[PDB]
Amino acid sequence: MAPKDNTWYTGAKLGWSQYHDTGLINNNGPTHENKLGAGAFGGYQVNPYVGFEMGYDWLGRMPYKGSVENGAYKAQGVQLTAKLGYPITDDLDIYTRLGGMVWRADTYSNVYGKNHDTGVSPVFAGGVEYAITPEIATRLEYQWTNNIGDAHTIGTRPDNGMLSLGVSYRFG
Ligand SMILES: CCCCCCCCOCCOCCOCCOCCO
Repeated sequence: MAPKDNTWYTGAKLGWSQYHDTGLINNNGPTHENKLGAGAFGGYQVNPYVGFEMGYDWLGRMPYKGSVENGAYKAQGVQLTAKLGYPITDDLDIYTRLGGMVWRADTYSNVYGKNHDTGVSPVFAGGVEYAITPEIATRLEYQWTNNIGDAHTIGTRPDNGMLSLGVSYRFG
């Protein structure tokens, strides 16, 4: 049950990412990592199979071990994607999103202070959308970015996936 033919929708999501990066010195510094965040998205449906959406997401590193040492991590990004779906039932859609994202990571260190980073990256998602009612739908989605990137020195990697639950309102 995708949104009706030339209509708009909006929504919000809560996300979790199990590690969107990772650090190290021989010698270990943190123990493992968790990021939690949220995001908002809006889109336009063209027909039952295709829509286009815009979203903004934010992720924050969650505080959890000591052993001296580390600090704050925040990521944010605006994305523009084409959403391709197929109706499995009258209520359940399966879809993928493909497009691009402009992001920014802001770090912090006690030694080094504040640092930032910027990027442009392809984004991909696979998910399920369930129409509770004709105006309210929930989504279960896994989003990933594959990373290649221009820079430094020479590129290697690790951005990882984000899992999320969302709700959206359809202005039919
Ligand atoms: C993958 C890149 C994103 C490309 C998608 C952009 C899609 C843009 O078009 C969306 C449709 O928006 C058009 C509506 O405006 C019509 C208003 O009413 C007309 C006067 O009565």
